[PDB]
Amino acid sequence: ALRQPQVAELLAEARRAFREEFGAEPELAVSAPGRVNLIGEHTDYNQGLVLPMALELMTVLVGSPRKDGLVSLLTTSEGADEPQRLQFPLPTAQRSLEPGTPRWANYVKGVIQYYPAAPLPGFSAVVVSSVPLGGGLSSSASLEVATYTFLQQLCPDSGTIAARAQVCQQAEHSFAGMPCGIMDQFISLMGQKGHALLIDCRSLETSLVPLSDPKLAVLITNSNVRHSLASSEYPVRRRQCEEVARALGAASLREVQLEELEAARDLVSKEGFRRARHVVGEIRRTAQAAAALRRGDYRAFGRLMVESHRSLRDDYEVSCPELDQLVEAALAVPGVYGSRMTGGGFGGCTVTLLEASAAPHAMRHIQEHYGGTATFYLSQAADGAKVLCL
Ligand SMILES: O=C1CCCC2=C1C1(CCCCC1)N=C(Nc1nc3ccccc3o1)N2
Ligand SMILES: CS(=O)(=O)c1nccn1Cc1cscn1
Ligand SMILES: OC[C@H]1O[C@@H](O)[C@H](O)[C@@H](O)[C@H]1O
Repeated sequence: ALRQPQVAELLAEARRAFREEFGAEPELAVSAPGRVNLIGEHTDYNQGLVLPMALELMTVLVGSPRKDGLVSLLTTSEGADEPQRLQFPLPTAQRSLEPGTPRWANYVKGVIQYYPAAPLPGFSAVVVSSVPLGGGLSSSASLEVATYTFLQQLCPDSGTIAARAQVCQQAEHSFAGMPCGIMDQFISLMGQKGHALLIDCRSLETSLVPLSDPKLAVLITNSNVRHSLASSEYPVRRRQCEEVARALGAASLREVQLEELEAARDLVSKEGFRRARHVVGEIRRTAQAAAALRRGDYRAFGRLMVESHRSLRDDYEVSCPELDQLVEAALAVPGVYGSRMTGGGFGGCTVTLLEASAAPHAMRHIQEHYGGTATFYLSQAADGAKVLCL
């Protein structure tokens, strides 16, 4: 399992790079984590239920206010596209920022563009990250939330945490061209160490669910693949879900149950019906999973994870031979409660819930039974966005 750097080490890397780059020590430091979704896939934009936890993998951003209305950025992240630096002036009423190259700067630009408070000053900042870029653990959401958290120090907003997630979400939409739901940004903002986070994506109610057992661990396996469908088929699923809700007279698939869906089978397409069945079933399973998690019922939680994956594979069709093979290998290992693809699909990571003692045995077997090269993360539930004054 990859070492996973602590905050103090990333902070120190960011600090040193900043000092060398701008000639002075930075004044502020913030962090925001990536995520793994335990269960509740492709429900968040359907106003469903999700149960993610924040990872120890995080994006760290150190910086200082400037007096010239200029923004100057540097990243050291492996995988970031060239150039590693970018400067631009703050947006104004007559001229707004715009997505372009380098791509990693669009996330930062986006948050700045839709930041709700004023006056925002210019600033200098160094970005570092332990979240694998585009690997399926929401590196971008961590970048957006870290950026938002940073801007709060420069110019405190005065709204809810949901308003913040939605700003970060808007950046992902408008500047990264990924019309994501609210989950990634919300868990990045609101995670707590030792807890998973049940999010009702209709009411925006959230609930901290304990998940801290020495005999229990969460194994994240990176397939290290990412089919182009991960980007292009995502928005298609949102339209297909919308089109099914429209035909049933429902505001969203949250208002629809399997039986109501059964009765209206001749009212939607075969493919649409399969899409809606996953969602409806997944929303149910996430409520069951949350309950199972509370009373410490790990075996039931695991089984519910396996149903989630089968549903994602057969009805919503957002899996791939890589993820499937990773899941099958995982379920063959003694001590494994459950396994499923996590995140958007078509590559990325799987999440596996197992007895802590089985993690070494599960890593060897999964790797040997995998045709590509898997990467492994053994993660505990971590905190959300934080701030440290330097
Ligand atoms: O092009 C892909 C498309 C799929 C999603 C993925 C993007 C890129 C774009 C530029 C690098 C490659 C991946 N990375 C973001 N996330 C991200 N998080 C970061 C944290 C700190 C610094 C830079 C960061 O980039 N997500
Ligand atoms: C990695 S990214 O998604 O931020 C990006 N890289 C080049 C451009 N864009 C954003 C673009 C894509 S579609 C509409 N906005
Ligand atoms: O469960 C599917 C999830 O896929 C992620 O890639 C996306 O960013 C989230 O908003 C959520 O829709």
